[PDB]
Amino acid sequence: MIRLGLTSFSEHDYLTGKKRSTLYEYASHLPLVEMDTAYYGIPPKERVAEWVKAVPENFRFVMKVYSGISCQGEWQTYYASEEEMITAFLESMAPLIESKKLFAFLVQFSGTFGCTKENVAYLQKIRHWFKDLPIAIELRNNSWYQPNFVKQMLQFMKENQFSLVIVDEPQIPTNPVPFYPYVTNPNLVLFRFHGRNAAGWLANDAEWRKKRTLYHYNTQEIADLSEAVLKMSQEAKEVGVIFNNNSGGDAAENALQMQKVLNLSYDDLNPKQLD
Amino acid sequence: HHHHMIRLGLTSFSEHDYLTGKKRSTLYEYASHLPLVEMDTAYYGIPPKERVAEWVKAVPENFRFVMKVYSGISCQGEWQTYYASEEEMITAFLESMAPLIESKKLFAFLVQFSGTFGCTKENVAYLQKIRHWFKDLPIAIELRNNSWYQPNFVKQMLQFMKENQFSLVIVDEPQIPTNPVPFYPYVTNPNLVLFRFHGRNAAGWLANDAEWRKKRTLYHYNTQEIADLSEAVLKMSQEAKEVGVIFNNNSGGDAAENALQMQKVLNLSYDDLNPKQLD
Ligand SMILES: [Cl-]
Ligand SMILES: [Cl-]
Repeated sequence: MIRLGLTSFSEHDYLTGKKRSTLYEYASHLPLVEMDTAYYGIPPKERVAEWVKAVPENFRFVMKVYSGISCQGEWQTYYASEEEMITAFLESMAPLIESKKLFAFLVQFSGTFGCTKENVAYLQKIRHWFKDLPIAIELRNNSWYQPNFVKQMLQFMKENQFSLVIVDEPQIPTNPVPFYPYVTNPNLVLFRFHGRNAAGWLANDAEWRKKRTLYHYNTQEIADLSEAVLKMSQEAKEVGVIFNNNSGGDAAENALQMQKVLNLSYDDLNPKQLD
Repeated sequence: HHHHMIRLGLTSFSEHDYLTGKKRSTLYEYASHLPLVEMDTAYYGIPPKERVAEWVKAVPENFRFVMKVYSGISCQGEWQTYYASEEEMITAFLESMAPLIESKKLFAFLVQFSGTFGCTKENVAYLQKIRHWFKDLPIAIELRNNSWYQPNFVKQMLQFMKENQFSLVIVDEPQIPTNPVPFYPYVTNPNLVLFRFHGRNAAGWLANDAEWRKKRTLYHYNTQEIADLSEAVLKMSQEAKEVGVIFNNNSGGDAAENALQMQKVLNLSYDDLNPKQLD
């Protein structure tokens, strides 16, 4: 099975018709979402249970971990230890964990997170922090993908059962990772498309925040990306896909375009109308 | 003849429905009530030169801005994210704030550091690096780690600020059992002072609590507390030319009232913008 999803469930009016949509409404169209809620602050267990209750049996969640864990944030800010930060996170996510609706905890690392002895150790630290949970590592630094590291890194990922996210980001003259279809964990793969707005990037441009995921994958690009998704589904059990190119609002459209190209069905929630 | 002057302000201008009446308030509407405001817009991302100019154009001649610097500069963020060098990140920031600087409506660039930013040789170096970056501009430094305020550092530190013309922010935060900074009313820069009242919600603090995000600035100063804070400001205004005060205790919406409550106590006036009955 191949699950196509989007980041955020409320901001996809193409998918649902309404400007702000509910998770229930969302899960009447796709069987997958990424949620970056916890990234900015670990939510209460009760609200995580609201999400679980709002979706089908077949539905899955890509849950982005707290920035304190992926190192953009600081554990010190609200927690007395790195250990207690994880404890807080896992206690918050228990409802999602126990429900079997977790696709994987996404651990997106900064662009500055490069291939060093420390960082490799930290990746092992994360393995230990998330006992036997599905962890998806998104590297955004081509240093890991250099000829002298690639093969040993991929091996590292396999050993630690890490599902290395397959990333399609704009190939800016910095350190963007390549679109490298490869299954590190056969039990689950994760694609993440951020658009290819290479043109539109300027050095020292603050608006790159908005432009970096402003893209409408054309009919050709979707065909090529689909072929990759399909090729990894041969080598993997679960295969997740998250379209993140939504600065223009194109995410939902491009995802359903791929659904057609991959020819996929649905057993989601259902519609109604009253209030 | 210029007299030393006091300004009471708040963080952001829109959500203060108390002193405006409207749920969302404009900067113009805000600037018909108080002479000062802090804006944290740049902290999350450096805005365009154009929008900064709009702010300047929407306020009186004697209105002042406390402009919180980009997170990449105070180190909560990474300069790498959008810039080719620490240097170009500063160029980008100062080109953006060009209108605000040239208007003479800038009170100070606020540089708030993390709680993890304690007293270190490397940290002191970065402060001097900041001094360089901001040439001859007003810089208010807010430290949030008591390591700087220990007996073996505090005095040496205060001199460091004086010598680098830094206006060390007088902080008033919840005195949690962690590394909170004490209320230390002291003028490091006689040309400008800056208070920042974050509240005193020590009770309500839980270790490993994520909701401390909202609880930490959730407080309503009582008349006794306002009087105590007022006396502090009155003391510093005698030693300083310009004194700023930013009420940041607005998780419950109380900042506005507490600020105006202090205004009555300090007994202050205004000749800023003017209200209107149209929209
Ligand atoms: Cl991103
Ligand atoms: Cl704060």
